[PDB]
Amino acid sequence: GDDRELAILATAENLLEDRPLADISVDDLAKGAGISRPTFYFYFPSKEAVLLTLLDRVVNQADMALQTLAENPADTDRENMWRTGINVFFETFGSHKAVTRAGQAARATSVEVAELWSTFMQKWIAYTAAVIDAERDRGAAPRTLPAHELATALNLMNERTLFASFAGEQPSVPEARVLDTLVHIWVTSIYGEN
Amino acid sequence: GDDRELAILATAENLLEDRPLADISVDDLAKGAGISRPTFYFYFPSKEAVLLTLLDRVVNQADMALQTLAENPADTDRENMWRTGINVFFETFGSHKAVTRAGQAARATSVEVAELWSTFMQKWIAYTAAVIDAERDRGAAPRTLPAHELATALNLMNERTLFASFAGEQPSVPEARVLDTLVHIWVTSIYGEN
Ligand SMILES: Fc1ccc(-c2nnc(-c3ccccc3)[nH]2)cc1
Ligand SMILES: Fc1ccc(-c2nnc(-c3ccccc3)[nH]2)cc1
Repeated sequence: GDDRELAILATAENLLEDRPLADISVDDLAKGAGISRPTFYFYFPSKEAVLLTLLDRVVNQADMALQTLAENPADTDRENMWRTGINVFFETFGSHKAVTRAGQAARATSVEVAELWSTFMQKWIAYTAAVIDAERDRGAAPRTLPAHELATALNLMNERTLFASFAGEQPSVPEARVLDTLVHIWVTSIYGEN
Repeated sequence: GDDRELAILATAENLLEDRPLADISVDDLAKGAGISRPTFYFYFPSKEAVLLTLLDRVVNQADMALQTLAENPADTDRENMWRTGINVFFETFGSHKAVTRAGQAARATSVEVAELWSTFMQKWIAYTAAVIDAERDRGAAPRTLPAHELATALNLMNERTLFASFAGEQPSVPEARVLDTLVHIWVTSIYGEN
């Protein structure tokens, strides 16, 4: 039943590892899932819809992992607290590089993909700001920039910097250095008086 | 003579204000520059080449403005020093929003545009790191992250955050708040012991 849909998804993720969505065909996806072309069209209207579904899965996985941290606080210093959160996104997206690449590209051409990315970014920024606010409220973080504005910039930084690193863009921070790089910038900017 | 090339450029920049490159035609550009379609093809092989030229102009303008600061140090505190540099990019790209938008999009489809952006980013990151290094050398900045890695993340942050703001993306920092936002993050991360 659904194992056909899952097979399509798995085929798409696999094929995106070695070439872009544009060089992958509905036939390739059907062939890989062991189904005919019209059978494919029963499960998805377009290969673009397959990518959207893949991206939605990756985004919700990151989001659910963050929810679990949010409910299950690690007993440890503030630097470690931020590192563990940023790590959700490093591990989640980092474990799904092809979907991440492809989904980034699709923001330009798909309003669904753009809106999906926008929705979750608002969620993550809002949660970031709520934590900064918690920290300010307990006297651990100084009342410097508007928390929501600082949160936005830090989240956008992580988006661009993680994705450049995963892709090995020139320039990019080495993948093995990017977590520490981001954590330093978050901690200094959140706790820094100057 | 060249005023025909300049006219083409000016027409392209104008038309990009209200629609994307894809919805602008060689005819539109020729019409706007007051020349025929084949005359256009004497000055540029493609409308894509026109955009590349426009982007190259904007990028070199930012770069030359930074060179001038680099040679002409403002007498003022370290926070102001970083603010004045970041401002080169806020004013330059901010004064050319359409070219900035369009050129960002063209990185996906043009290896020339991608390589142009890559080249200048390496330059700006290298200059950032050289300044951080200067600051460390004089005992003003602590020896924390590798300077080149910190520089990369801060430059990528500015790329993504400025461009989201100029475009009014959801989410984005308000354009009237983005300079202060970026300067805070640069200063705290560069000078912060913790
Ligand atoms: F409480 C937290 C901690 C980290 C983060 C975070 N770390 N990285 C990101 C991010 C957001 C979008 C794309 C990639 C990474 N977001 C959000 C909330
Ligand atoms: F010494 C400095 C100071 C600021 C900067 C800088 N500020 N903003 C950027 C940037 C880089 C790429 C795209 C947009 C902004 N770069 C570079 C070197």
